[PDB]
Amino acid sequence: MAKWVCKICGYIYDEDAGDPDNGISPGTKFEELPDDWVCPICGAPKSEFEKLED
Ligand SMILES: [Fe+3]
Repeated sequence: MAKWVCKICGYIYDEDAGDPDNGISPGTKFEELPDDWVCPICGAPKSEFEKLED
């Protein structure tokens, strides 16, 4: 699945991994993350992520 980078801190949201410690099971697409999910490292909103693809 896809990877998305936090443009602030460099954390990668990997859809295959999810973010279980913050309520997100593996295989959750970025677009399916709750509106108030934030970068687990720096707190940036979803607006500050970019999909890693061309
Ligand atoms: Fe971040």
